[PDB]
Formats: sequence, C-alpha cells, structure tokens
Amino acid sequence: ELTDGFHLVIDALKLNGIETIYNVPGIPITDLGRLAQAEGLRVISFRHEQNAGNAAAIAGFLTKKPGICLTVSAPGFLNGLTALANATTNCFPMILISGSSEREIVDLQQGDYEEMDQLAIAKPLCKAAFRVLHAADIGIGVARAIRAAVSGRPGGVYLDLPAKLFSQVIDADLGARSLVKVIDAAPAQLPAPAAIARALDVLKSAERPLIILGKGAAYAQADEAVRALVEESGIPYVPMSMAKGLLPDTHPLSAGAARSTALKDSDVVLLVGARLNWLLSHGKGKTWGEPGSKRFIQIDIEPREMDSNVEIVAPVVGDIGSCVEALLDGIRKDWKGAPSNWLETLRGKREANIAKMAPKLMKNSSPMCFHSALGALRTVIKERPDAILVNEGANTLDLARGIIDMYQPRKRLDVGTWGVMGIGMGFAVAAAVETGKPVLAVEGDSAFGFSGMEVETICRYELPVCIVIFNNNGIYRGTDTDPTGRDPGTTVFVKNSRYDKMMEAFGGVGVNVTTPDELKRAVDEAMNSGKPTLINAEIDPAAGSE
Amino acid sequence: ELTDGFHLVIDALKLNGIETIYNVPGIPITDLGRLAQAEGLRVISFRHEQNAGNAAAIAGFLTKKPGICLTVSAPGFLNGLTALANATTNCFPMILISGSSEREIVDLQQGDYEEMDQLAIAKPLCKAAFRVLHAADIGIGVARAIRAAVSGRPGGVYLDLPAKLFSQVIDADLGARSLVKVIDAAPAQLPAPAAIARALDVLKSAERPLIILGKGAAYAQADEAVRALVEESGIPYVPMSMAKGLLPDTHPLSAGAARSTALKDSDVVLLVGARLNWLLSHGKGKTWGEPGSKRFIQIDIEPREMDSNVEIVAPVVGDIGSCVEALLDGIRKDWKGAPSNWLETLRGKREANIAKMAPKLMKNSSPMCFHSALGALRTVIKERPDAILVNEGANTLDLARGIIDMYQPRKRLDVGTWGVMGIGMGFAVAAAVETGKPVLAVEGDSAFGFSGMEVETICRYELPVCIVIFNNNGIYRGTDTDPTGRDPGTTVFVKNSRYDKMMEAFGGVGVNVTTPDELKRAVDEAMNSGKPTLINAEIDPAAGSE
Amino acid sequence: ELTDGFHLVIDALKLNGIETIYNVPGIPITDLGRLAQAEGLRVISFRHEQNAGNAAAIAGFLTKKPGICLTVSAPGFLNGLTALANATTNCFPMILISGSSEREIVDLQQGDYEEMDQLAIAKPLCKAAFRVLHAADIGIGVARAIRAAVSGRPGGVYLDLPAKLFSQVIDADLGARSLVKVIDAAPAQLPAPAAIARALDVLKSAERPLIILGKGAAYAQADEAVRALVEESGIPYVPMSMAKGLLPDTHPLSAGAARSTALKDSDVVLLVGARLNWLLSHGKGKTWGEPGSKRFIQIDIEPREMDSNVEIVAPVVGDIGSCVEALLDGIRKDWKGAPSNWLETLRGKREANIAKMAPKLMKNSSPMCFHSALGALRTVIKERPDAILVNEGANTLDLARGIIDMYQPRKRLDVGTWGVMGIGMGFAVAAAVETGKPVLAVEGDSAFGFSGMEVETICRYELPVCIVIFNNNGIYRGTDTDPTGRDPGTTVFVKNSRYDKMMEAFGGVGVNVTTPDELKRAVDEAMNSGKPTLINAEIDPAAGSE
Ligand SMILES: Nc1ncnc2c1ncn2[C@@H]1O[C@H](COP(=O)(O)OP(=O)(O)O)[C@@H](O)[C@H]1O
Ligand SMILES: Nc1ncnc2c1ncn2[C@@H]1O[C@H](COP(=O)(O)OP(=O)(O)O)[C@@H](O)[C@H]1O
Ligand SMILES: Nc1ncnc2c1ncn2[C@@H]1O[C@H](COP(=O)(O)OP(=O)(O)O)[C@@H](O)[C@H]1O
Ligand SMILES: Cc1ncc(C[n+]2csc(CCOP(=O)(O)OP(=O)(O)O)c2C)c(N)n1
Ligand SMILES: Cc1ncc(C[n+]2csc(CCOP(=O)(O)OP(=O)(O)O)c2C)c(N)n1
Ligand SMILES: Cc1ncc(C[n+]2csc(CCOP(=O)(O)OP(=O)(O)O)c2C)c(N)n1
Ligand SMILES: [Mg+2]
Ligand SMILES: [Mg+2]
Ligand SMILES: [Mg+2]
Repeated sequence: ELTDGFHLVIDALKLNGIETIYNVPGIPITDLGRLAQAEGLRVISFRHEQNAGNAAAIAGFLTKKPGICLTVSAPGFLNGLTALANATTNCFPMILISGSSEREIVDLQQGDYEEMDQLAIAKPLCKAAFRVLHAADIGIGVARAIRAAVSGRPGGVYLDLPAKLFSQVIDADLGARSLVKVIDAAPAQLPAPAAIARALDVLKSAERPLIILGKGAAYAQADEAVRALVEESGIPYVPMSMAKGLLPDTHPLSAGAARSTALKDSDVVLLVGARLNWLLSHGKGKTWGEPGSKRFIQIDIEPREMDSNVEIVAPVVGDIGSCVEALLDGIRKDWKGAPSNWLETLRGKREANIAKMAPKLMKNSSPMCFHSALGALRTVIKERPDAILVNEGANTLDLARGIIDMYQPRKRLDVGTWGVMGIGMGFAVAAAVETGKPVLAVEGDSAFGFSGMEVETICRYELPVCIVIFNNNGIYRGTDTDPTGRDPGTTVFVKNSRYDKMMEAFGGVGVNVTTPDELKRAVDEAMNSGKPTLINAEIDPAAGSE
Repeated sequence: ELTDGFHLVIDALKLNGIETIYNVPGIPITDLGRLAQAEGLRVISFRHEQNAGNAAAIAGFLTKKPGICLTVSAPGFLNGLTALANATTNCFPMILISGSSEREIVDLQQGDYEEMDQLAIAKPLCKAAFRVLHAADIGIGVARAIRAAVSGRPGGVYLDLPAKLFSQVIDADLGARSLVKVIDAAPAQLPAPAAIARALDVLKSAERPLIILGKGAAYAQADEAVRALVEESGIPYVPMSMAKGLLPDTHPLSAGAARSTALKDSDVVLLVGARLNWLLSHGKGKTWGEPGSKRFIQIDIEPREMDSNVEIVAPVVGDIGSCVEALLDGIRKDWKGAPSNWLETLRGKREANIAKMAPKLMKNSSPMCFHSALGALRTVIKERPDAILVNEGANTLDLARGIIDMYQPRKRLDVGTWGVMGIGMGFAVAAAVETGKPVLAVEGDSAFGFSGMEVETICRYELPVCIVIFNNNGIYRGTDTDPTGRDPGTTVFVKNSRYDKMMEAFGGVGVNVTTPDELKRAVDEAMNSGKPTLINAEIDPAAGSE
Repeated sequence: ELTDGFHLVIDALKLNGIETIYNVPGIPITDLGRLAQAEGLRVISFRHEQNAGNAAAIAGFLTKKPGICLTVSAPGFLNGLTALANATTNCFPMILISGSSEREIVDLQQGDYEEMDQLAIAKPLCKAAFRVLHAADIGIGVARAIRAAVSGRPGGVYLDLPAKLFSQVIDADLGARSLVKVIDAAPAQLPAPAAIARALDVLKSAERPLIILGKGAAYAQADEAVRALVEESGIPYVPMSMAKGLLPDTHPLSAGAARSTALKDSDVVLLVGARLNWLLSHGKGKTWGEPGSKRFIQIDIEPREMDSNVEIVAPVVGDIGSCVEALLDGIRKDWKGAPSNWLETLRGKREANIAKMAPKLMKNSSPMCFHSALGALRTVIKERPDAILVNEGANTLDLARGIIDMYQPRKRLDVGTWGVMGIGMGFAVAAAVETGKPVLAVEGDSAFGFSGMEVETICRYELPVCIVIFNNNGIYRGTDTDPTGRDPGTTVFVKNSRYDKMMEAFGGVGVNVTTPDELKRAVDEAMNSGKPTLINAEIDPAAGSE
C-alpha cells in the first residue's frame, strides 16, 4: 500500500488534534484543502489570507492549540506572514503552512512561478520556521512546528511545503511510522522555591500592593488559581484589555476603574503574564509615581522578559499556572492580609470614577454618541456573559474597553500589542468556529474596512456573528475637510455609508440604527437568532476624542 | 557629580560580576578597554578578534557566566561574530560587545567609517542582539544581554554600543540608579512530576538501558547529581566528547569503549544535555540498531529540542540539575536495578576494545605515530587530572578523544558542534585565564594554523600553556602531491616546519621532539614550570586515517 | 559517456577563464580542489579561509575577473564570508564558492554536520548569492555568479554547492551543452551625450578645477584614457590611496602633496570612481571650504551613488572607460585650458610640503623612526616601479601612503574602504600569484598579527614576497602600560618580538634590522633574489602619532 505527501500532511495534523484549517485556496494547496475537508477537518476559506491568518492566531489564543493558516506561495504567503508576525508579537500559537515553488529554480533566482525563498523571508518575522523536502519527514516537520508554536513563549511558526512534496509517494506503513503524536507539546515549567520565597517576601513588605493581570494570564487557562490568588491575598488587581473577564470586571477587588491611582500609588506590583511595554508606559514616568517608588514581581514563561524595561526585583520564571499555584500555596501558609487603608483608597476612587461615567451612558442625544451606544452594548454583554466580544477602532476601542465589563475569561479579543486595525472579521470567524458561542463584533468604521470583505465569509458559513459598526464617517471623527476644497478630507469616508446594505448583498441581515434602544433591540434579535447580522450604527461625527 | 557612557558600561559589567574582557583594541573602544583595566578588570588583547571571541565563548562554557568579547566596528565585529555564531551553535553563553559608527550616516548608507548596521547583521547569526543609544539605558542593555546569554538554552548575544554612546554625560546619581544587578539570570526550571513519572516508567521497563552524557550535562555543573544518577541506577553510560571526565572516563559503568554495541543494542536511551544531531547520527540508521528498537528519554532546557530528529517518547524539560535530581528521587524510591547481563555484555566488549588498542600505544615506530605520541599524553593527563586539555585537528582530534582518558569535569575543550578548526589558541587562553590551571593544547598542524598567531598572546600574559603540535606536514596526512608536478599538493604544508621557532620569536620555550619519551619529558618540564611552551612533535606523514 | 558535478564545476570555471583557486581544504570540497589541480588550475591553500578570501578579493581588483575562494561549509564559509563582505564594500569582483550540507536536514534545523543555510546567511552581506541543486544547472549557476561579480558595481558573490551536487552523474553531452561561456560579462555602458554636455559646461566654468581619481578609476584599467584626460585638460588631480600610481605620483599635475589646499579651495570637483564617503569627509565640512563653494561632477557605474551625501550637479553614469573617453572627446574639441594660476598655487603648496618632509626622511635617529625607515622604502619603490606594495597598519599605513610614491597603476594594495587590518598576507599571496611581480609588504606589527600565519603559505609556494614589519611593540605605539601594574598594557605586544624567527620556522628568510641602511640592504637582497623574506625592523616605540 502506498501513500503520498498530501495524505501524510493531513494525517499528521489530525493525529495531533487539528480539527480546523483556515485558508485561501490556490496553487499548490487547493487539493490539500479539499483532502482536509474530505477527511473530516473543517476548512474555512477566506477572501484574503491576512484574515485567515488572523483567524488562526486568535484560535491559538482561545484554545492553547496552534491555529492553522494555509496559503499559496509568495503573494499569499506574504499576506499570511503579516498575521503570523502579529501572532508572534502577541504570543499567540499559530502555524502558517504555505506551499512554495521549485527549490532549484528559486535557489537560482530564475523567475519561478510565485518565486520566493519563503523559509528565509519568514525567519526575521516569526518565532520559528521549517521547510520539509521529503515526504518521510512530514511527521517530524509538523511535530517541530507544533512544539515551537506552543512551548516557551508561544508564537507564530512558518511551515514551508514545496509543491513537489505533496505528490511524493512512499510506502504507507513507512509513512504511518514516520508520523509523530507530540507528547507534552507545552510542558509545565515550575519555578524554584527560592524564587517564590523571594517574591513572597517582597509582597509581604508591601504597603500598597497591586496585581496586574495580562493576557498571558488569560491565555494560560489557570482561571481557578488566578482567582484564588487574588481573592485569598485580598490584593487589588487591574486587568489588561484581554485579561478583562478572567475575574468579573465588577469584582470587589478590581481597581480597573481606579487604574491611574493604583498604578501611581502602589509600591509593590505583581505582573502576571503582562509586559512592561508601551501599554504599561514601560514602568517609567509619572504613570508609576516617583522614580524609586516601585518594586516589581513578575511571573512569565520567558526568562528574557525580566529586566526588559526596568529592574525586576523578584523574577519568577515558569508557566503561569505553576507559578500562581506556588505563590498561592505560600500565601495560604503565611500572609497577614492586604492593607485595609489601601483597599479603601482604591474603592473610593473606583466609585467616584464610575459615578462620573454613569450619566454619560444615559444621555440620549441625537446623533447618538459613543457613550450612549456603548451603554446599550454594556447591557448586552452583562446579559450574555458567555458571548465573545471582538473590538477594534480608536474611540470605538478605547471607550468600549472602559465601558463594557466582561464577566468570563477569554471573551474579549481586540487589536492587541501592535494595535492592529484589521483583526476584527478574522477574529470573529475563528471565535465562532472554535467556541460555538455567539460573537458580537464592535467595530470602528475605519477598522472594519481593513477586513470587511470577510462578511461574505461569515454569511457563507452561517456563523452566529453580530457586527456593530460605529459609523462616524471617519478615522476618530468624521469632520475633517480638504482645505483646498477639492477632495474629501484625508480621514473621512463616504458620509452615511450603508455597511448594512453591504451585508445584505451576501444574504446576511442588515440593520441601520440611530438610537441606543434601536441598537439594543437589533443586537438582541441578532444574538438570539444566530443569523449573520451587520448593524450600521450612526454615531455623531463630532463625538469622541481627536 | 557627572558620569559618562564609558564609566557606565564598566560599572554595569563590574556590578554583574564580569572580571575579564577579551578584546582587540581600536576605534572606538580603545579607551573603553583602557578604563576597564584601570578599574581592575583583566583585559586580554588578542591578535585577531575571532580568537578573542573563541576565548569568551569557552569562558562561558567553563564558568556559566557570559564571556565578554569586545571589538571595533564592521570588520572587527564580523571577526567576533563568527565566534559568536559558534558559541550559539554550542550553547555557550557569550556577549559580543562592539563599537559601531554614526547611526544617521549608516542608516542612509552614506559610507561612514567602518559602516555596518551591526545590529541587523548580527541577528540571523546569534541568539539575541541589542543596541544602546542612550547612556541611561546602558544598565538595562547589559542586563538584557546577560539574561539572554545565560537563560534558556545559553548562547551568543550581540550588544551594540555606538561610538557616540561613550561620550554622553549624565548625572552620576541618575547613572547609578539606572544600573541593574541581574537577579537570578539563569533560573532553575523544574519539570512537572507527570513528566518525570513518564520517564521513570519507560526507564523501569528497559532491559538494556543506556545513559548518554552530553556537554550540556557538563555545562550544568550538577556533577554530584549526574554521578549519583549513573551510580545508583547502575545504568551504563556513554559520554560525548566534552562530557568526558564528568565521571572519570575509566569509571566502571562507562561503556565509552564499547560505544558501538551500547548504541546499537540498547533499548531505552536517556539523553542528558545531548542532541540527536550528526554526532549521534540523528538517532537514525544502523548506529541505533533496527528501526523502532529505541525509546528515548531526553532531558533538556530547550523544549524545542524534543522531536527534532526522531520521536521522543519521554521528554523532560528543565535545567539538568533539577531534572536529574527528580529522576534520581524516583529511582531511589522504586528501582529493580539495571539488568546484569547487559552490563556484562558491555564490560566484555569494553575490555576487548581496550586490549586491541594497548599494543598500538607502546609500539615505538620511527617516525613517531599518532598512537605512540598520544600514549605519552594519556599518561600526562592521568598524572595531572586537574589540567585542561584543548584539542583540535582530524587524526590529532579523533585519536586523542579515544586514547586520552579525562578524570575531572570540563577539562576537555575541543572543536564542538560545528567541528571548527581554529578554537585552539583562543580556548587555551581563556582556560588559563579563567581557571588558573595548567593547559595542554594538543593541536593538529593544520588546526593550529587557524589561530597560531595567538602564541604571542600566550607569551605576553605568561600563561601556563603547553602546546604540542602533531606535525605530520599536512591535513590528515603529509603525502599528497600535485599531479602536474608544479606546486605542493593541496593538503600539505612546508615539510619539516619548525613551529618551535615561531614560539621562540615571542620569548616562549620552543622544543622539537621525535619520540614518545622525548615528548613526555618535554611536556612534564613545560607543565611543571608553567612557562609558555610549544613542542613541535614530528609525526609520520603517512600515519593516521585518510 | 558520463560526467559528474565535480567535473562540471571545474569545466565551467575553466571555460570562463578561471586559472587560480584560493582555498582551504576539507569536507566536502577537498576532492574538488584536487580535481582542479589535476586539470591544470593553480590551487593555493591557505591557513585560514579569511586570508584565502582576501586573496580572491584583491585578485579581482588586479585582474577585473572574479577571484575564486573555495571553502567548506558553516565555519569555513563564515570565515570566507567576512572577506566576501569586504570585497563587496570595496567593489572588488569575487566569488566565494562553499560546500554546504544536506538540504533537507538543514531545512529542518536537525543538526547536520556544519549545518547552516549559507545561501540565506550570505545574502545580507554580499552583492548576490546563488545555490545550485542539480548538476545540469552548474553551468548557468557559474554564469550567474560571474555576471553578478563583474557587472554594474563589482562585488562579492556567494555560490553555494551542496555536497550532494558533486557526485550527481549526467550524460556527458548534456553536461557539455549545459555549460555557458559568458559573453560580455562586464559590458561597457556609455553615458548619454546630454550628461556629458552638462559635465563639460560645469568643467569649463571652473576657476579652480580638480580631478579626484579613486580606486574605481584604477580598477577600470582605462589607464591611457585617464592619463589623457588629466594631461590634455591640464587639470590638477588628487589620487585616492589605491589610485596612487595610475599616473606617477610625481606627475607635474599631481596635487597629492597639496591635498588639503586642493580640496578646500577648488570650485569644481570631478570624481572619477571615488565616493564621497568618510575618506572624503562626505563632501561636507571645512575639508571642502565654505558651504556652497563646490560643484561636483561624478563619474560612476552605479547610478545610486549620485546624491548619496551631497548634491551632485553633473552626474555621469557609465563605465569609467566610456565616460572618460566621452569627456576627453569633448575637451579635445573645445577647451580653453585649466587656469594656470590655480596650478601655480598648488605647485607652490606641494613644493613646500615636500620640503617640510625631506629632513625627516634623512634624520638618522636611533632607534629608527617611521620616517627614516620609510625613506629607505620610498627609494626601493622608486628603483622598482613594477613591484607591488601591500600596506596596512596605522602609522605604518598613513606615513607610507604619504612618503612612498607609486609610479605604475594598481601597485598599491591596502586596507581599503573598511580600514581592515588583516588583508596583508592574503593580498600579498594573490599579488604574487596573479602578477608574478615582486611584492613588498609594509606591515604594522599589530596589522601583521591578523594574518601572520600565512607567511607559511608564502614560503610553501616560494612566492617573491618581502615582508617588512614595523616592529614598534604595539598598536600605534609601544609605550602604554597597565595602571594597576599587573599585566601588559592593552595595546602592546611582547617587547622586541623577533617575527623574523617566525619566518625561519617555515624555511623562509628572516632578517632583523635596526637602521635604514640595514633595511635597504635586506630589502634589496630579498627583492633581487625572489626568496620569501620577512624583515623585522626595530621602530622607536614612542615614534608616530596616537
Ligand atoms: N502559559 C504562560 N505562562 C507564563 N507566561 C506566559 C504564558 N503565555 C504567555 N506568557 C507571557 O505573557 C505575557 C503577555 O504579555 P502582553 O502580551 O504584553 O499581555 P498584555 O498585553 O495583557 O499586557 C508575555 O510576556 C508572555 O511571555
Ligand atoms: N543547564 C542546562 N540544563 C539543561 N539542558 C541544557 C543546559 N545547558 C545546555 N543544555 C542543552 O544541552 C544540549 C547540548 O547538546 P550538544 O551541544 O549537542 O552536546 P554534545 O555535543 O555533547 O552532544 C543542548 O540541547 C542545550 O539546550
Ligand atoms: N569600471 C567602473 N566604471 C565606473 N565606476 C566604477 C567602476 N568600478 C568601480 N566603480 C565605482 O568606483 C567607486 C570606488 O569608490 P571608492 O571605492 O570609494 O574608491 P576610493 O576609496 O579610492 O575613493 C565605486 O563607487 C564604484 O561603483
Ligand atoms: C494596519 C493599521 N493601519 C493603520 C492604523 C492606524 N489607526 C489607528 S486607529 C485607526 C482607525 C480609527 O478609526 P475608527 O476605526 O473608525 O474608530 P473611531 O475612532 O472612529 O471610533 C487607524 C487607521 C493601524 N493601527 N493599523
Ligand atoms: C574553519 C574550518 N575550516 C576547515 C575545516 C576542515 N577541516 C577539518 S579537519 C582539518 C585539519 C585536519 O588536519 P590537522 O589539523 O593537521 O590534523 P591531522 O589529521 O593531520 O592530525 C580541516 C582543515 C574545518 N573543520 N573548519
Ligand atoms: C579587523 C580590525 N580590527 C581592529 C582594527 C583597529 N585598528 C586600526 S589600526 C590597528 C593596528 C595599528 O597598529 P599597527 O598595525 O602596529 O601600526 P602602527 O601605528 O603601530 O605602525 C588596528 C588594530 C581594524 N582596523 N580592523
Ligand atoms: Mg470611525
Ligand atoms: Mg596535520
Ligand atoms: Mg605597531
């Protein structure tokens, strides 16, 4: 009996638990995707590889298994590579699998069809990259790519399959023996007791301790241990954007609504899978109070992240589950409690800030402003705490992050570390496919334009996605003009563009709403029915910042 | 009070325990090296940066602290980068620090003095690379370089210091607060009990178990735990080249002299800091018996090393110290012992091969052969078990590895994973500088030519190095000729070259020997006196392999 | 009849005029070098690939045909790559040919012998790179490499030959038809008449015109046209270092001895194969007088060199031969003459500077200084105007460049654009091999250490090289000390090292000299006899600058 490279690739993926392939067909991988579908894998075909890649990336975040993006050679590979780079930047496990052309023609730069040394091009832009020349090495190649994607700091891996590989024929028994079911692809890594003891001694010296939960903490799926660490220590916490919901955002220990005071006045800060990068002002400047006022404890699987920005006095290296559980054990044995004055200081700021926002969510101005629209969507998420929220834009992003409380972990998927516009539709597809939950995508109209053709994809697979476009006719605002009076302003779109009518062009439901009540009712009907829906919400073009 | 970039660099290195800088002076780092020496660091200046880089590399292997190599820009940086890449390949911790030119001129490719984007050029060839533009970030830049060099799988890191950096002046108190004394640069990483349990179950099922000790196990400096694992399990072991001496090479559990049988007939193999790369035939082929006859347990800090070549049924990820002690604990609690007939099989094969070799060591040919010369040096090392052996060549390498038993760990420094000719004199310098031990460098005459100029360096610092050149007039052999009769053959050197005269050029002792007894007496005199010595040993040009 | 990869490689090289291979043997190219020698090519084997690479680089400068450097994989390839990058920086045609390992193992990063994707690693560091997978494409691969090396701006090209290539067998007639004898490898490129007209108009407007001859003009081998352009226009000229001797350095139109005045006070400058890089202060600052005082005409084959640093009002793009001849034809038809007052100004400045230098050449100090030693060697070169001068160091370089007049083109080979220490012995080998001329290598003692082992290569091939080491015991000077009193100073060597004894080690002539008369006598004897000779010249350790 004989097998070929086509079947070995699919067999290796199936053996290792891959159930979905995100892709765009074409030479030389169309028949690979057809075979994947015939062998029971779900194959999702997109309108652009970048969106297939974004889907695979967030599938990795949601599941701790590498999402698979399959593309053609050079131009399609480059489209996927952009998403793979973003996956690496965000620590999402993902494998970009791409066909490539004739090795000897490419090696001589003779102008092959879609010629590119895709292995060499990918390496500066992703965590690891491999190329498989022989059918008998497909099993090990897939194993190397899975291990690179999910171990250590997870990230994007490139796997290059030359067209010639797929049609190679080898003995079927030799083939099956060549496959590898990876054992312990993402091993636990436990910290040394001395590192835990040092972290505990710093934490116990704190007068104003603070926990910061990053999306690495959400990714780790150690929800019970993270919640117990916060609740049994009594230490207030601030969630980063995609750690919202790991503990309910309304939790009594959250200082999220008092973030400025917590960051400025704390003295010991425990970072749980959160980098001191631009989102935390690099641990420097007035955001963190006076220089010398902060000691940092940091839990991270990547030892090289310690001392990346400022001195880390108590580095704790290992997987978050192991590290949090070791810390929690120590707190259970010896911990005085968190200082009461500090908690009361933060509770007062939290209540004052919430009270200041509260009237803004109720103001019923016409045109609808960002606050009143998002006040309605806040209620949707409270009523549907298992729904997934996709969110991108500028005002649409920053205001939604502050106003919409999340209640369950890994339900908020947004622009991430690189602040990428364009993840929305790819993320919505993967969220619906991987979780089976309803998806609410809250999109700026500029952000939506980077991936908006994928609404046809959403319709084609009848995915339960409700898209809300905050249509303010522009980037940030819709009011800029050309001072020469000849063209539109550089930051505007066609006024009152009807994105809902675009959705209807592919058979989805389109709604045009102009009030918070209309928005609420339309979202409710979409999420109750599961029908692909796009709601075009008129937002005041002068509202928001900038 | 004010400080400057010059002083901040030296302060940051001193703060983190750097005591030695290997370098070659020149613009823009001559004054940096002078200040290091003025501030009490030992500064070793070489004749070529590649040798200064090799010294730093093996200094990292010997100490588990990054060896520091300091170079000028573009051409000197490239010389050091070749050694940094070799350090990375061998998992040796090392920091290449280079000056670079004017950022704005290099960025526009205008033809600066020694113009090169050294940061961009280094990244494909080493583990990590950083460039420091502002004096206040020197402390963090040094901290990042240190952590990347020694954590995880150790390797070579590039630290780029533009010439303008050194002259920047900042407040001395701000300068001091910006320095970082790295906490736990190389953290312990402990494996999960489930992974150890899996490995123990495989090991207990073995009828013919084998331990392979790689140079990762030697580097880890967990000597007592590694020896206890071998001795208390009773499992025979094979040491890779630079793991020789971790346990005495004459240890009764060593199957090193029955290596071929041990690899072929074992059923369970425990790899301890050793890769299934070309040195172990990729775990494939006749070296390892019949396909499917082997189950591998592998201990390694790098999770991505698992399944690199063949399926690893029991991966154990962590630092070697933590993992071998966890295994040892499990063996102590439940171990039936290694099967006796397996040890008997290997012991018989070991004694038979040692006997086959014994007559070759005493046969006193004329001219001297490799075996009889190396028989004298075997005795030297047996009599001086704390001396360091540097070794490179072809016959001179492979025959010395088999004939010269090592008795203490980390005393054998050789060509390593890339089989590099050229590490000899650099390794000898760092060995002598770092340890204070006598050094015996056993060098092929071709191998020696790659770094031979550094005998002046050895003389200049009065280092206790005894160099033995196995002078067979060529690469592998001295007999090849030009079939056209016009030139020397491509693989020979000047016949009867007297490298001892080259040593005397720099005030060292130079000796010419023709017999094993003359060799033994000359080596004894050199190593007793500690004077820099080069012994030119006349070896039969027709002796050896090839 | 059948042929193989080994033979096709040698056949392709022979077909295109390759007569010499510089190399270091080893797997997988030892048998390739043997076959080359058996088929009549001269094969020069070095002690380190970087020196073989330097030889190939200057062979390209000397001959306008790519020098061939042949190396093993990863570590030897990296050594050669450093010289290939330097060739690219200096615009020297060169091909680095390296063996590489098993493509499928390297592509999976499984740890092949000397594993490296050398194609991908080479590309950021040279002009072009190709890899040849199939024997039938060897002919085209060699054609591609030759064309890339010598066309456009010449430079270094990497040609990768996997080990499996050499033993492929194909039909001998197919093999013969697959070979390519390159037609017009370095085509002439003629400038548009309108660019020449523009340049002539600027030149005719000049009150103080100046020609600058760079080593591109020397490389071009348009000697008669360049000399005619200078002599028939009557415009004074300044030669860059390796354009010295294109016209005799004593030529009445040379302003080389009045360089500062020529650059500062000229108004129109004609660059002929010379970049406004660091060697010409980027066309900025006080070197060039007041801002706005200069108009540049530039002749270069590389259109992208125009406006690299400052605005070029008359760019002329093409090969120097064609462009100089087109300028010359314009001058012959209509030219008023260079203003004779400007020539008078430069003549007076030249005569004053030479008179200020004359006493220092005759000052018979003890110990010998740089000036009195170089005064002797100035006379040597005057008496031997066909000899080749290799020169490197700091004081030994800068003072020799000023003091030693060259009389014939392409006789001065030095550190070049990157200021590399280490080109000396490789350049000397290639000069002697390619030209058959006597070679005088004037070497700093620090500079010599970077390639000094190759004196054995010089002896092995009995090359007419006379090496003079300016032994001042250190870098720039020999007087620096360790302020802690523990070690030698960072910039010194063993005091009164006898490098001449190192030459005796390999059967060459060693001489120690202390006065200019002893030096002159020793050089005369060495260059008269053609015997490989190294003269150790004692230089005052406090003389010179820096
Ligand atoms: N399973 C894990 N265990 C430990 N650390 C992890 C794990 N997964 C990701 N990380 C770390 O979590 C961090 C996430 O940082 P960031 O992406 O900056 O989160 P946010 O943007 O929420 O701050 C990264 O440093 C990554 O190494
Ligand atoms: N402290 C350590 N703990 C665990 N593994 C280590 C440690 N230091 C190095 N290693 C691993 O040891 C291995 C060395 O393998 P190799 O260099 O191939 O040794 P040899 O050449 O002797 O087989 C590498 O896989 C490296 O990741
Ligand atoms: N045959 C040629 N015809 C025209 N320009 C050439 C030719 N060969 C080299 N060049 C140019 O000559 C210049 C040499 O510049 P440089 O190397 O800076 O010379 P120097 O260092 O003497 O100034 C380069 O710009 C290169 O493109
Ligand atoms: C790929 C990419 N391109 C451009 C940007 C810059 N950018 C930041 S926010 C934004 C759009 C903001 O407008 P919108 O989504 O309509 O949100 P609004 O503020 O109007 O609610 C853009 C284009 C980006 N982050 N990513
Ligand atoms: C940098 C580098 N260049 C070339 C080689 C190829 N090579 C392998 S062994 C060797 C020298 C073997 O000759 P020698 O050192 O004299 O040992 P012998 O067998 O003669 O005792 C060389 C050049 C290499 N491994 N590394
Ligand atoms: C590869 C490389 N490394 C380092 C340097 C820095 N450098 C510039 S000149 C010089 C040596 C100067 O000393 P020497 O050759 O003895 O000449 P001297 O002034 O003493 O005559 C060095 C090492 C360089 N140019 N290239
Ligand atoms: Mg908008
Ligand atoms: Mg030899
Ligand atoms: Mg000197």
